[PDB]
Amino acid sequence: YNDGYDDDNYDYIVKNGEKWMDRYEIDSLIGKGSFGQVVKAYDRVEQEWVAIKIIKNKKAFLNQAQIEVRLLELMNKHDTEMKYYIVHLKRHFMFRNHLCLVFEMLSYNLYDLLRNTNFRGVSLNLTRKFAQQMCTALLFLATPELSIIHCDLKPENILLCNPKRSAIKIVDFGSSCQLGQRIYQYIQSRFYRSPEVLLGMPYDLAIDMWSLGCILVEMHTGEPLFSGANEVDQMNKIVEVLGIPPAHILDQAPKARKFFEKWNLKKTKKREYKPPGTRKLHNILGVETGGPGGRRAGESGHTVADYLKFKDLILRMLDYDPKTRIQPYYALQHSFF
Ligand SMILES: COc1cc(/C=C/C(=O)CC(=O)/C=C/c2ccc(O)c(OC)c2)ccc1O
Repeated sequence: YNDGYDDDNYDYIVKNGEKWMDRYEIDSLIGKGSFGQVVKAYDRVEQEWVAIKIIKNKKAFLNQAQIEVRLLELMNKHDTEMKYYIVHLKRHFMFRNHLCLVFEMLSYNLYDLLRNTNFRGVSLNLTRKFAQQMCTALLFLATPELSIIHCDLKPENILLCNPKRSAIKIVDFGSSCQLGQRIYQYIQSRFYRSPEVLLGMPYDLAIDMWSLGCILVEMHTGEPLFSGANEVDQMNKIVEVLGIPPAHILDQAPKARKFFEKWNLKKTKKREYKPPGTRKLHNILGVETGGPGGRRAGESGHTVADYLKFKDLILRMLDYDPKTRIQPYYALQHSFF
């Protein structure tokens, strides 16, 4: 396959030590996925470590990577500090029938940070810092000339700049798309999938806000707020916390009849899900019990008022209505910040 450089799945065989164009010294394989591979390599010209997204030698993967490159260059064309919360595309080029996207090498993802803790979560102050940076990034994406939906926000796609610092950068704009050029349903990761996407509705930049809500809850608690194994299971675990969705939008839900009957839920058979709205965030966060696991009792920034502000912000971010769901700017003005 491809003179011995590619293989099955159209993936470039990564040989640790190979040099590219007398510039890039391929160190190792740091990641794999549909798109192809990511390699850690050394830019000898700029003398710095970079990540290289090597896209598969299939046509559609190339076209998707080209959409991503155009979105990233469009983000590079807007001069504001907010853009510094997005991973920076350093270069793109074609090498041996593979589109390669050079990126800054960052530290570990937020799921790795959750795993460093014994999935006990991180402090609400670190959650506050992460949330501020994420809302600023989503504000940058909300710029009308951009109007970009990330379409796959998850802890694995939020990386740390330095492992000692609290700065973060969101990565993986492969599934991303502009507000106009939406090209696919089944867009987001299940745990962080917005309701409108589950209901087959025209989605927009609010699905990222939903994902961010679930992500912040998971960051503080250490566990996914909505750990659904399938679509209907995810929707049911959502309703467990947020009740039945506003019919005003279910009267417009193509996939409404997949979860609800005209408006109430569907029988299981089977242990029933917790009645709608009974699983309050209040108890998940532990607003009056010292936080998740009673470990944050008496800690600064972890008072009952701080937990209540966090609960309000999360609920504002988990709004069923995409039009009333909090926008990044007003999310930044929340009392939690
Ligand atoms: C500190 O320890 C580690 C850090 C890393 C860093 C990851 C990246 O730097 C990757 C990166 O920037 C790539 C960003 C990116 C940007 C856009 C994409 O579409 C995409 O697709 C997966 C990836 C990796 C392994 C480690 O052990």
